[PDB]
Amino acid sequence: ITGTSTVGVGRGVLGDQKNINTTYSTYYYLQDNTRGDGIFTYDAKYRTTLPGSLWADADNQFFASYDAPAVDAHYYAGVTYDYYKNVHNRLSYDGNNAAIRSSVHYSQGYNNAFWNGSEMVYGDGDGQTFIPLSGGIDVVAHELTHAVTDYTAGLIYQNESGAINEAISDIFGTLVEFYANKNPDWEIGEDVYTPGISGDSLRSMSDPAKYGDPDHYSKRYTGTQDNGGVHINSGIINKAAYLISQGGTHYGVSVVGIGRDKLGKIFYRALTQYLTPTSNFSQLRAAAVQSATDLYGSTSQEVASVKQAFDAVGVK
Ligand SMILES: O=C(O)CC(=O)N[C@@H](CS)Cc1ccccc1
Ligand SMILES: [Ca+2]
Ligand SMILES: [Ca+2]
Ligand SMILES: [Ca+2]
Ligand SMILES: [Ca+2]
Ligand SMILES: [Zn+2]
Repeated sequence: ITGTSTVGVGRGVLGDQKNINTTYSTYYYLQDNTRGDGIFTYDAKYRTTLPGSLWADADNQFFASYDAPAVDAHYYAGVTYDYYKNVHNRLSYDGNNAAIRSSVHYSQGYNNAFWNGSEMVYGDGDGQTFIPLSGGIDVVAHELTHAVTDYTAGLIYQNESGAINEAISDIFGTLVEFYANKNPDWEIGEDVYTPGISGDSLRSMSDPAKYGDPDHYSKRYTGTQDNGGVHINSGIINKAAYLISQGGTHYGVSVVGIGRDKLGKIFYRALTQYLTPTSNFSQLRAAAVQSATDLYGSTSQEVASVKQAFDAVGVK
């Protein structure tokens, strides 16, 4: 779309009012020219054919219920682009300002969201298990981070490396939730999961076990479903990351917390410089240790909390 950059206003999935970056050319489109090669949001119109139509609105006001999910996918991808740029000096997912695209209203009552190797896709949920998935900033950033991983370490989506891939996405979506200061926590998908039940979430980083996920390597899932438990075993790494940041005693192993920022800096560095497609949990530990050493010194407290955290979850 070639046209004039402007700013529209809308209401998100959660009923919150926000300004969004649009483009004007007869209609107002969901195309933000202010970030890299642009952020583009599409209408999949309850179908599965992608991407669908670039989103067009006649008056630059996005207050209809059908508008909600596009408003949030659009604004949240903006915030995520900004977090990567500002905090890690990464320009978009490929580091070269690749255009970011998302499709909303994908299929009918689709209870998921995913990065497909080329764009982000969000279901509207069935209204009970989930509300439209783009209404959660941790979900949006989890997605975008899979793009980041794809262009860097390239972690294969199965077994150990796949759980690492899932963990990285969970870690960075929570760091983005904190960055935006959007009621942050160490829970995943809380904003959009089971609209009728308060207080739950899909996964927990603080206590993976609360939902049945392992919090220790000895409790790892060895099976076959979920690509070998990519969404299951990610709980062992999530808990490790939560401890480095926040600290605590887990299974009798004490970890002093080094905080969020440092957590993000060590993870980012591990991801972009030391992890490979086939990296396992033990290699992630070596990666994290080496990053923290690069950054803070071998004898640092930082290096100390990273070894403790992994020893707490039985990795190493
Ligand atoms: O695929 C799954 O089992 C759920 C899942 O984690 N899906 C991911 C896509 S890998 C999207 C998501 C993330 C956070 C919260 C909700 C939805
Ligand atoms: Ca309108
Ligand atoms: Ca939250
Ligand atoms: Ca959260
Ligand atoms: Ca809920
Ligand atoms: Zn994922």
